[PDB]
Parts: sequence; C-alpha cells; structure tokens
Amino acid sequence: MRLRHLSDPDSLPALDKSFAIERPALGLAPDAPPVRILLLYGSLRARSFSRLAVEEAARLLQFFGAETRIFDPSDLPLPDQVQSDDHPAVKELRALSEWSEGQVWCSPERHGQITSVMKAQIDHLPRPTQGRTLAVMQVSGGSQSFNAVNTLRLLGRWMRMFTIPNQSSIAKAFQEFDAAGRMKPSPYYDRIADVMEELVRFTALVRPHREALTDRYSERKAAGHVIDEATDLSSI
Amino acid sequence: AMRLRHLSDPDSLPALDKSFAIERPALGLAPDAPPVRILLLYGSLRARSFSRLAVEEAARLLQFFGAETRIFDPSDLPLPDQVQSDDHPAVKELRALSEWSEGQVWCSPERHGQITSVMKAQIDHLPLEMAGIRPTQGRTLAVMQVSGGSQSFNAVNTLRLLGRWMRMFTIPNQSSIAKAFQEFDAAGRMKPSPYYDRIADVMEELVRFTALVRPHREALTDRYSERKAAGHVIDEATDLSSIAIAP
Amino acid sequence: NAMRLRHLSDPDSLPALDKSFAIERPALGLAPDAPPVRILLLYGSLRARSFSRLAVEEAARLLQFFGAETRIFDPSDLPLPDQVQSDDHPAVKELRALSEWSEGQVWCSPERHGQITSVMKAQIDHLPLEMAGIRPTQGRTLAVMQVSGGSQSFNAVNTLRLLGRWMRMFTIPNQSSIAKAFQEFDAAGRMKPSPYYDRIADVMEELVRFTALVRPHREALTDRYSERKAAGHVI
Amino acid sequence: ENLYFQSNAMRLRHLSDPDSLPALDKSFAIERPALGLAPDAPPVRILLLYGSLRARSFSRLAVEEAARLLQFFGAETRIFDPSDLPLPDQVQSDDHPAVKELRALSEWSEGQVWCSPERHGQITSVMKAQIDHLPLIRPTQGRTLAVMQVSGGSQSFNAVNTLRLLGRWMRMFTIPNQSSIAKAFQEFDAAGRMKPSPYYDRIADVMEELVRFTALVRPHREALTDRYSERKAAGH
Ligand SMILES: [Ca+2]
Ligand SMILES: [Cl-]
Ligand SMILES: [Cl-]
Repeated sequence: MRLRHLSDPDSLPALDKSFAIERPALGLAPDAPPVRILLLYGSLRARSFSRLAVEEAARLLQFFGAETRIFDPSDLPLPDQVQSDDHPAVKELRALSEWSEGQVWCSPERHGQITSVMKAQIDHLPRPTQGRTLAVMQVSGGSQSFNAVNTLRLLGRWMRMFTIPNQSSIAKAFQEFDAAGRMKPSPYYDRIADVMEELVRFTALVRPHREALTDRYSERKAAGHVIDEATDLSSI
Repeated sequence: AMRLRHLSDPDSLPALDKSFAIERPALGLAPDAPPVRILLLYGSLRARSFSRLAVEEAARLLQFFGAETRIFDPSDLPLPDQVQSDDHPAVKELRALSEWSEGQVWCSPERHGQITSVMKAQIDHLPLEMAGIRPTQGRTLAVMQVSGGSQSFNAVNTLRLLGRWMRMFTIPNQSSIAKAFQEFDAAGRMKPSPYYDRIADVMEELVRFTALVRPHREALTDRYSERKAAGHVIDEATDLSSIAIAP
Repeated sequence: NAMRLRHLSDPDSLPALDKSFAIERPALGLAPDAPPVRILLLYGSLRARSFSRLAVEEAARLLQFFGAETRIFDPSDLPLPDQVQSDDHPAVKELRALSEWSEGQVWCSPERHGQITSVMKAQIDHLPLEMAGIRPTQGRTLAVMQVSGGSQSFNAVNTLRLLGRWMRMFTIPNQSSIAKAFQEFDAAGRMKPSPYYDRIADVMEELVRFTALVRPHREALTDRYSERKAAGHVI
Repeated sequence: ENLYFQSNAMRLRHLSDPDSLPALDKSFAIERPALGLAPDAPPVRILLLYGSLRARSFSRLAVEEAARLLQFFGAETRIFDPSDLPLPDQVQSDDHPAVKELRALSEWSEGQVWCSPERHGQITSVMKAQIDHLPLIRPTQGRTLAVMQVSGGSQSFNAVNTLRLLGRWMRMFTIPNQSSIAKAFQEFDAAGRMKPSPYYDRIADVMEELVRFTALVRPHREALTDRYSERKAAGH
C-alpha cells in the first residue's frame, strides 16, 4: 500500500516535553476517536526535506493524540502523464482524503512554485473536500520565502478547506536535517510543533460540525428546501 | 465609540429569501448567546462607496443571523506614523473595537487593481501584541471585495494573507462583487442576485465559525513555542484538573 | 510646500561609488541628456529612521551624479484618498504636479506584513491614470526598490512593479532589494559599500538611460489604436 | 517498404490568412507605428510562444491574431510549435532538437510574446517548458516582451503576472500593456478567428506598443547592458 512508514514515531528529541501539552484539544472538543490527518509531501527525491518535514509533523501529531497517514505519491501519475482516475494510486489518494478530517501539505519551493508531484496530488483530491482542515508547509534550499505556502493556501481555499493561520517555512532545509533524516532542534521545529498543535485543536473543534457548516443558504434556495416552520403556514 | 457607521434600515433585507434563511445558524453548533461580536471594516471613504454599502448589507445579514455588529468609520484615521507614535483617538478606537470583536469582516475595493490604502491603513494599525493584548489573534475573519469590472480576486487574496499574518481564522467562503455599480440602487441597497446570496452564505458561515471558535480563543492561542520562550512549564499533575470537560 | 520635498544632504558625497568605473553621462550616445532627466522618488515610511527613505536618498545622489534633476516627495501630511472631499488637499496637488513634472520615477517601499505599506500605497493611489486630459504617469519610466529587516525577498518590488504596470509606466528590469537593511546603513544614514549599493548604482544607471531614451516619445508611445478608434472620425 | 526517412523539420506554426484582419479598423491603425519614433528597418523580429497543444487552443489562436497584427505593423514573426518539446517532468537534454530550435529562435528575436492559459492561478507546463529553455548573466537580456493570457472564466491576471516576473528574472523588458481574454471560448468563431471586441482592440494596442518599444530599444542593447557593477568586477 502507498503509505510511508514512520520510523521511531515516539522519538521526539527536538521537542521540550516540559512545555508541550500532550492533549491540546482537551477542553475544546472531544478527542475520541482520535483526530484523523492525511499528510502529503511534494518531492520524489530519495532525500526529500519535504517528506522528512512531513514525518516530523506526523510524529508531533501522533504525540498530540492524532491518527496519521502519510501518502506515498511514488507512482501517482504526474500532471502531463496519461491521466485516468481509475488508476490505483489516484483511487487510494481519494480514499485517504475521504478518511482524513484534516490535512497537511508540504511542498518545496522551486522558483516561486510548488512541485509537479504536489500539484498532481492536489489535482486528484475528490466539492467533497468541504469542511476538512488544512495546514500548509514549505521547504527551500535558499532564503525563507512564502510563495509555495501561499499557493497551497489558495488551492486549499478553492477546495473549500479551512486552512489554519499557522504555517511552516523552512529556509536552507539542508542545514536543518541530520544524516538520519531527523530534524535538528531549532525555531523551525518549534514552529512545526505549533502548527500541529493548532491543527489538532482546530480539527477537533470543527470536525463534529461538518454537515451544519456546509448547510448553506444558497444551496437550500436552489434545492427549494424551505426551512422548518419559517413561515406562518402549517408545514408542509 | 465615536467612529461607528450608522446602519440604516437594519431589519429590511428585501434581497434575502426568508423561506431558506436560517435565523440562528450557530444553533445546535455552539452557544449563540450572547450575540457573536463582529467588527466590519471597509476600504473606501467615498460617499457612494460600494465596499461600504456591501459591508452594510453584510451587517444587516449578520444582525438577521443574530450577531451584534460594529462598522468602523476610518474618516479621520491617520496613516501609520503620520501622527507621533500613532497616539490618535481613531487608532485607539479601532484597536478597542478589534479587541471587542470575536470575528471580523474586511471588505476592500481595488485602486489600480490592488487593495486600497484606506483598507491597508486600518489593518496596519492593528498590532499582533500591545501591553499584553493580542487584539486580532484567535478571531475569525471573512474577506470580501468589490470592483468596477469583471470579477476579481486580487483584493480578497491580499486580505486573506493579511488575516493570516494577523493570526486570524479566515473562513473559506468569500465575496467578490463584479461591476458593483450595477448591483446597488440610488438608496445604496443591493438588488437580488447571486452576489447578494453569496454574501448571505459568507455571513452565515462567519456566524457559525465565530460561535464555534470564540469560547476557545485563549486555548487556540496558547502556543508551545511561546510557553517555551516565557518558561511556562506545563504541570499536568496539578493544573490539568482546572480544565473543564468539553460538552 | 510644508516642506513636501526632502532635502538631500551631502548630495555630492558618494564614497561607496568607485568613480573610475562610473559613466557620469550614462545616456550619452543613446539619447539627449540635456535638459536633465527629471526623476520623482517616493518612499514608503514616515518612521523616524526610515531605511526606505535612506535608500531613496542614496538613489537620488546617484541620479544627480548621473545628470538627473530629482524631487523626493515627503508624504508626512498626505491624507488618505477621499479623506478630504475630492482630494482637494495641497499634499495631493503637489504630489500630482511632481508626477506630471517627472519623466521617470523611483518607488521604494519597506516589505511589511509581507506587503507594501499603506504610506506607499496612499501615494500611488493618489496618482490618477488620467485627470482633466492629463496623464501624469503614462509613458514614464519606473525603477522599483525595497528594504527588509530579514533575508532578501521580492514581494514589495513585485507589488510596486504591478502597480507601475497599471499606471502604464515602463518599469525597468533591474531592481533593488536590500536585506537586513539595518546592517547596511551607518548612524548618519549612509549606505556602506556593498553589492546592495552597487546594485542601486546599476539600477539608477539603467533608469537614466531608459528615461532619456523614452522621454522624447512619451506622446507616440501613449497614442493607442483603441483610443483613436474610440475618439472616432474627427471632426 | 520504408525507403525514405525524415528529420529535417522546422518547429514553426503556419499562419493562415495572414493579411486578413476583419476585426481591425484600418482607418485607425497606423501601419508603421515606429515610423518617426525609431528605425523600423530591418523589420523588428518577434518570437511568439503559446501555452496549449490542444486542437482549438485559444492561447494559440490569440497568438495567431497577435502575429497577424505584428505583420501588419511591419514586424517579422515566428510562432514556435512546442509539440515535441519535452515537458518539465520528462527527461531533459540541451541536445534535444526542440530545445536547440527554440533557443535559435530566441536568439533571432528582438522581442517576444508569451501567451498562456491560466489554469487555476498558474501558467501551463508547456508554457513553463518553453520559458525554462530560453536562458542558460542572461543571454535573453535586452529583448522586449509582451505578455498575454486566456481563461475560461472571468478576466484575471495571475498568468500574465507570472510571465512578467519570469521575463523580469531573465532581464527582458516587459511592456506595460497586456492582453487577458475572459471566457476565451466565447471570443473566437468556428474558424478560430477572433470576433471584434475590446479584447481584439487590446491585442492591437499591445502589438502596436511592442513594435514601437522594440524598435526604440533594439539599437541600444549593448549600451543598455553595459553596467557599472560589471565594469567594476572586470577591474581596472
Ligand atoms: Ca551636486
Ligand atoms: Cl539588491
Ligand atoms: Cl514590468
């Protein structure tokens, strides 16, 4: 199956547990069953800082009591390749999307743009995406910029997902990951912690109200769904 | 508060089809009492401002949906640093209104195809922190724009980025009125249209998300990196019992 | 005035410039450089120590050395659009007159909140495409600049470029983006020798050349097929 | 059976009915827009690039109308056919016949026109592939550029804005006027000719401005690119 294996999932050496709240959603909304998050990365390279960033994000999410799933786009058809939504990878990507209650997208910024593999993934998400939350992240080999995360945010908005305000943008990514692929203790890691903390809190909050949040006035008008006793006549 | 726009004919919504309007959108979702508090900002000082008039329609809708509204009047708002330290009654009022709000609506027209200076000036005067206060953080935001031509998203997109910078939960739905001048009558009211229905959807969504987010503003803004920096060590062995069980 | 023009201190002091490689008349051989190319410079902050203003002042010294006449607008009393009925305020009138006077412009804004400031935008907003048969921006050249407290970015210059485009200005390709700008200026407000300074020299050199090249053809370049068609068969 | 083999092909689009401009009002068009402005002999050389390989590509069709207008204004034009140019996710090679030809065309050009559909907020992969293969200091510097876009929905400027900044990165001089066709499918007749509209009039303005500005700057490419910092770096 096209899922990435999270090695040492409980090993969080860059996290200061004296400050990390184990259960961020406690008091906001029920945490059972665990909040479901699908994580997507935008690099095919063996040593992808996008994936490794996504993996650190996953470890943090699991620590916060969330259930995670990291999609492996290795064989997902790329944008210019033979498209067919009957493709096994496309089908599994859709399945994971319907599964998730919230999502994390992480893309490298290649010259002010997100990557083909990131686009391909987004293009193959089911407006079935309505009401799911989203956290955006980017990595770059150069100076910190926000073009990729801003692009991701607007794509998420177009799909009617709720993109949280906090986001991650790692500058000179190569300097932040050791040989083992783990992330070094830094403000950047602290930021991913914050983003995942916020995403758990917000997802737990919005997840039980998906129906109601997507029950729109214009949709009721178009369908002729006259509100339960909104008139002075006996319904219906 | 001196700098508030008077909302005329507040309860008359002729463009809204009330057989489909839910009067209390947050009911069953989250407590809607007291009324959710919404601050609305517009981006032109022109007498016949379509951004102001769209904001006024938004306000009527919010009130219909049971919100309490305030529309800031930026007519004497100085440019940042125009008046020393920005110590100006208009800045103090806008800042106080932001703190009061639980959610906000920002509506800008385009000048030279971009967000107006009037709109920017107001947002610029909202700080992330000031004397232990964070007047925008953990509040919801709905973005809207108007234009004289074909439907545009330049302004709403910029507004969305600003709201993110201000750490606001910006709702996905938004409004962009194309050829705005065709949509408003001599009395400044919007005629029935998909644009109007869109604004209704946007305010309905804002009310729902605001009611949901407001009881947890402090929690959503209680950040790991901030606790670490301040040195606020988390003791679950003593201070966990203080947090009540979620409904 | 109030005054609404900034005085340029030590205008002939260019220690960060190596005159042995500078061409004092960059337009010589391209287009007439007399009378002086007229450049209006605008900055994006009213803060006491404004790096956007300081960078613009370095730009102005360079321009004058390259044979330009310059005006640096001070927007300290500029009202927001429509804050004064019909924008009938001396600051607006002066800014518009300065734009009309110009043959090219320099806009320099700090990048804040990932955008250009409201002070920068207020000045641009007050520039009309056309007012009473006058087009005070169209066909003029533009150079864009930005300053930042952090690493080098281009959001402000990109926004400025797109505004210049709307104003139908010929925006030169070279541009300036000073990163960690606090490190680049001394206590007296002068820019330290660096690649950032050399860039400004290049940008002003390019601006003088294009301004001299474009200026004799402003009318022709702004005489458009669609507008002729709109005006119909005169008379 | 096979006795003959072919490889001697040119990647240029044929312009049908080049002198047929029914949407243009000739009483208001200036046939030599640079006359009296800058020398218009030899003809200004314009390379045009479009952003879709689809049969009824409105991007290509808008570019064809632009080419006709340019030829009317006395320019020589070349429209590159990117049908066999490898796309960004495919194997890349500088020795590829399509790359060499595109680069030859870029060198020949004094100005360029780039027209792309805007898909969701971005330019196309075929447009990208072409721009990627122009550059290799910038050899493209000093050439002028006019940007155009087409969209299936309301008029937007995301594609032209992207093209403009790509042009700027390559130190081309992008003219201020530009074309953005809204609901492009509505603006072309069955034969692929553009209907008279303010959109067609705009393309006329753009090509008029491009001919004028290109004639103006082309004799001075050397001096315009003789830079203080480069002279300093050279030494002496
Ligand atoms: Ca002097
Ligand atoms: Cl620079
Ligand atoms: Cl440009």
